[PDB]
Amino acid sequence: EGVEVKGPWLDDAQSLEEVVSYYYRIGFQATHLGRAIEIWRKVEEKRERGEEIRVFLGYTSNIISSGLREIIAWLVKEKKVDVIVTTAGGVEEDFIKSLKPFILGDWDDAELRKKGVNRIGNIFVPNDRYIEFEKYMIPFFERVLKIEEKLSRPLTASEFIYEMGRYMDEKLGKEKEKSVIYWAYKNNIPIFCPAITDGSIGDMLYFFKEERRDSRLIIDIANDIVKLNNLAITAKETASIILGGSLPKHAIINANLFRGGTDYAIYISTAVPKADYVEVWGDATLIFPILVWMVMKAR
Amino acid sequence: EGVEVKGPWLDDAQSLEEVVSYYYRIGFQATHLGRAIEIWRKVEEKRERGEEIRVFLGYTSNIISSGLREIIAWLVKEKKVDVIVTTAGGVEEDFIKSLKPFILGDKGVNRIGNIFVPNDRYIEFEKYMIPFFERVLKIEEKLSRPLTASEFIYEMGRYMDEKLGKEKEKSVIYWAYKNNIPIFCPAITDGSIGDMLYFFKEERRDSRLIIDIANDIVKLNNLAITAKETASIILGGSLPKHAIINANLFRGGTDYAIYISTAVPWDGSLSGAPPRADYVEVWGDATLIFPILVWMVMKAR
Amino acid sequence: EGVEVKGPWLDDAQSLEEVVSYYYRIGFQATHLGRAIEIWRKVEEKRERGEEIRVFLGYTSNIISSGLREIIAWLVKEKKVDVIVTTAGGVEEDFIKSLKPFILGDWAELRKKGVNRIGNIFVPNDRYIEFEKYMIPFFERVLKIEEKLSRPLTASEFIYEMGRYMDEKLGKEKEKSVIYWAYKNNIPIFCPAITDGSIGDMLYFFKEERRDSRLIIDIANDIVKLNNLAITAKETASIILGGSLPKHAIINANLFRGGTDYAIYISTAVPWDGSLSGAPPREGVSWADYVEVWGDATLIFPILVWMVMKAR
Amino acid sequence: EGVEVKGPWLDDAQSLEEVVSYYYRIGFQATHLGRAIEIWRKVEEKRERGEEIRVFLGYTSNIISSGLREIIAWLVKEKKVDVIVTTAGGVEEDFIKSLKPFILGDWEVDDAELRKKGVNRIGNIFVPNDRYIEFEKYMIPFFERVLKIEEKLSRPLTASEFIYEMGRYMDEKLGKEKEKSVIYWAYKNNIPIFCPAITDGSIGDMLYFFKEERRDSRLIIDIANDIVKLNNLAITAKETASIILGGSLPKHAIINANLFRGGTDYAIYISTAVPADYVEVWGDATLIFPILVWMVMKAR
Ligand SMILES: NC(=O)c1ccc[n+]([C@@H]2O[C@H](COP(=O)([O-])OP(=O)(O)OC[C@H]3O[C@@H](n4cnc5c(N)ncnc54)[C@H](O)[C@@H]3O)[C@@H](O)[C@H]2O)c1
Ligand SMILES: NC(=O)c1ccc[n+]([C@@H]2O[C@H](COP(=O)([O-])OP(=O)(O)OC[C@H]3O[C@@H](n4cnc5c(N)ncnc54)[C@H](O)[C@@H]3O)[C@@H](O)[C@H]2O)c1
Repeated sequence: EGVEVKGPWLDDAQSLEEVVSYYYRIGFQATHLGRAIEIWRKVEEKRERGEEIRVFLGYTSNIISSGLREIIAWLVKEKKVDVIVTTAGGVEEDFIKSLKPFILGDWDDAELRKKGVNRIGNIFVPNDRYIEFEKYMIPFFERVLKIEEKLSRPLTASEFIYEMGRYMDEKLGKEKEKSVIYWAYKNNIPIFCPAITDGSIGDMLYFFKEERRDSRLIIDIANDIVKLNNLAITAKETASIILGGSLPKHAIINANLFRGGTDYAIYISTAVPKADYVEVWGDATLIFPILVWMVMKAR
Repeated sequence: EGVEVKGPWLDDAQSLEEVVSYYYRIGFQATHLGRAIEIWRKVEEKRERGEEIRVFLGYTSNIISSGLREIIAWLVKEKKVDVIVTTAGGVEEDFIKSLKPFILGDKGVNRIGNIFVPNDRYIEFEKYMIPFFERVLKIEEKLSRPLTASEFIYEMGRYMDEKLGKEKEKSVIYWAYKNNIPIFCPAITDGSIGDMLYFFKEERRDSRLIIDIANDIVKLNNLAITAKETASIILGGSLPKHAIINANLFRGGTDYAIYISTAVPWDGSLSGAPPRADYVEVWGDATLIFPILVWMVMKAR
Repeated sequence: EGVEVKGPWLDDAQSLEEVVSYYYRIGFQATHLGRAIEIWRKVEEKRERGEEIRVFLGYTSNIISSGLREIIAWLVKEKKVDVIVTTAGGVEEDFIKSLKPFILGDWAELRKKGVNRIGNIFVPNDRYIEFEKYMIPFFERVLKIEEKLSRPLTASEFIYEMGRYMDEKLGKEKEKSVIYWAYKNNIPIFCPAITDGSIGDMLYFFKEERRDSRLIIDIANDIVKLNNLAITAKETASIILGGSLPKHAIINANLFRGGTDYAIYISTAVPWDGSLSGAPPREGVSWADYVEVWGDATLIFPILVWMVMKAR
Repeated sequence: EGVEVKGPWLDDAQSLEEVVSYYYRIGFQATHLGRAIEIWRKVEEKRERGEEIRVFLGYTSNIISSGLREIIAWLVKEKKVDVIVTTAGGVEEDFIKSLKPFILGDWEVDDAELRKKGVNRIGNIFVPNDRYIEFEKYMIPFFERVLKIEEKLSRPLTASEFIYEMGRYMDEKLGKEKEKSVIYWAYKNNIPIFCPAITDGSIGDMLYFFKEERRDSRLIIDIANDIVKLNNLAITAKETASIILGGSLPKHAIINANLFRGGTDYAIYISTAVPADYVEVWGDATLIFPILVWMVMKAR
């Protein structure tokens, strides 16, 4: 006799946490979210007992476009993860949100182009967000170039993003305290982004280089692979928490290839594709807040 | 809308419900679940002031295969919905679960995703269905007319009441019979009930046990027409989503709609058709979405 | 070793059929379509040599809404399938298309204009008004037949009589109709929820205006009918477009014989097991002629049918 | 009120091409594929009559894993596209396939047995381990050549120059099999291949061993100067067309490069991700793309 499939009886359940504790028994994806909760509960309890599991967190730009950005930022502030891989949008949107917020719209594209509003699903980014971002990135580019001139070597993408967090601390106010990039800098959590020029930052850098005839500002990706892979190899155990697919999933999986794979994995994805590995199929905005709370906060 | 996109800061949030209270301003599907909570809350307060809103609840068999069955039954027990349309699996698996439970999976075992239904579940179901068929035929001879599918399912709850003990009180069919909530299922013979009916008819050379579907369209369509307002809560696609939407065309459309499904429209399908500030679709597995939605509507404050 | 993954070289490929003959070694869903072509070619050749394989064809309403309607009708005309299971829309829209065509639109004020939208397909309201002029006399014939026999028709008998009605009342248009050719060629069409659509809508009006409770459509006796068709066959094959009731009914019927002997499933629904998984078309079977092709049938099915039936 | 929804009648239709010529009026995704055929025929016919339309081709690694690799290579050989954006897998699997083919993973093998045998599984496609050993045989000397070029120029190569040099290297060291390679024909036809995350894959894995064992930090792959090259190719064009298979970095990069000019002038997207010179065909590109290319480029 195996585990009985049963949902919560709502006359007896006393909290939403209690409802969610039944998810491992509900079946389908609820069962997967239930398994994810208690895979991460091990890793977190094991970490708090001084056991070394290096936690790799990967996400695509939609994660940062959404309100999950604040949950990611908290995870980094509280040192719940050790290594981040994301996309160009995952970096720049975290910075931009520290300047002006994104706005909830509705999933009239011709009107949006006329009004200069960038739409991400049902989330709107007005044009002045990118102008404000340029005001900060152009001086950041000059600083990166001077650092490279002083070092006589290019910065890697992760060093670039590390320097971004240092730059955020110097130039921004209280808004930086909900920033992933800021807390990664403060807690020395590297952020890898092998395609950091594929977005607004790259567009900024295009104008900087076109205006100033610069070819000396270099972003290297060859030396980050050593840094990322070594972080997986030198760990006694690794865990993978990957939201979405694309470059971050592939990079984290590929990095853990060398040590024979990650030792624990939680995948959350809408892309149709032991007890220590699970994928939850669904939108991370629905799933991730419940997962984090049940692992980090639930009593 | 125009609200700033923002997630909860977990240094401040006190409970999971407060976390979920941010969903409307999180973006993507979280925003859709946030709007679904607002919609059903609005309908549920209006019902509690005595405002007539006829709630049509539709779901496919996978909902009943999952632990959501207990949540559906509670919603039926507490009269949160007025009309049910489901599929054959949605009916017969609710009965079967009141005899033996489904087993969580990764020898004659029926697998539904990661859910196991061992063969003795259906063997036990037949021990109840064969006498029930005899009762249905005896009813139809007494009435000199066939039972419609909803009448057949109502009679199935009465039979559950007489023949079963405690475990019927987690059952959707039982509570629908107890509360006189009609369950429509115009393809009731599509699964296990059909299989044993097949055995029943071969065994007794019977062609007199008739299940009519022509008269339930009057019953279901009139339930949509006669109400002042209707609300449509639909899990999945297929026959139930189509029947509830089709029934509500006779009144010009439902007044509130919450659809939860994993299907998409680009195959052109009903299951993927969109819900048309009182209409919303949440894309995802209902076993993840529905318990959050019901709790925040029926028990959050 | 094994089959080398390889696409056609377009300096050498002479025809689209030659391009498609590479699909089995292209990988992903293209490999599955290649396997589906091989499976149905096998079934069709065995049938043409006199071996008995009862072919079950299932499809959802969308198949008939789309231009696949003409391809299904040709399959039924040529008796490439023996049994059909569909939904209410799959029946009624085939009849309607014999009266007035569906119109190509785009994927929302159509409601005041009285235009029903199915994806990027438009059905103007006069299609249903015209359909009603035919259904009301048909309902009256159905009632007379049921009074004559003192028994109700099943859905399959109802649909068979619909085809006889089309033969009597229509001209050349019926020659593109699934319902006409199924009646004409003695191919049963099962539809266990035939009231869930426009037929049921007009039956509601017919029942309301006449205060009728006597027009009965039975579903309990077709399951004997449908299940015996699967049991008595020496072999069966299941070609199923989409999900819902038709997929479940054909698989459920074939449970009684230990599962179908050949299966080709085409659906946009992502099975739990995987889009590339073996298991999806292997369900309900108890024993390598099983394949699922993931995608829109309007893309896949015309290629499959041509390569199986017409490519030389 | 418009076009009548109608499929082909198989008593009349004489060819598969004739069957596919009904796709525009079949509805759903068939209609989108018919529209994609019309759009690309328009682009191609304009190009054949001298009109400047810069064609950006984007695809993810699954495209090159599959048999579509031969079709992409033909498009590049015949100069049907002007700019390529792909991923690391899209680059390195094209090179590997010129060494040893990929194998159809037709049977059911559990991944534990696959890993014992050293077989990498990509969907239903198998890459046996000796493919990567043979790849390393060629990539280590290529790394050494790249470093010498960098020392010679006193500057790093960008990713697109790296891939261009990969094509030159293929032409020097490989035989007839290179004639079915995207990288080779892009080099011969001076078609740039952009890949802003070229180290996230097998090339990156071998560079790791190269750098780790040689304590090298001098071999650089720059991406800052490629965004200039790519964006200029879109801004300097009179008109642009985008043909994008799948999502990920290539789709984002091509859309981003066309942002400055108000977007591409024609777009054909083919993807499985759930979202009149612009169309998306929802489905597997291995099903759709061979039909689209034949009907655009060869159906007469
Ligand atoms: N036009 C209409 O959709 C229409 C009209 C009248 C009646 N109805 C009624 O709607 C009810 C429910 O719809 P249904 O059962 O016909 O199917 P459905 O619309 O519920 O679709 C079921 C599944 O079929 C698959 N599918 C749909 N289109 C596909 C395609 N082009 N290619 C591949 N797979 C595809 C998908 O997995 C989908 O989830 C039925 O009772 C039917 O009679 C529908
Ligand atoms: N569970 C079983 O194995 C079983 C048993 C007996 C009978 N049946 C019969 O199976 C037939 C066909 O199945 P059906 O009509 O119940 O549904 P279906 O298989 O037609 O599913 C239709 C749609 O439901 C949606 N869906 C499925 N699971 C979902 C989930 N967890 N959350 C959200 N959306 C979800 C999908 O988008 C899908 O396209 C019915 O006639 C039923 O009686 C099923």
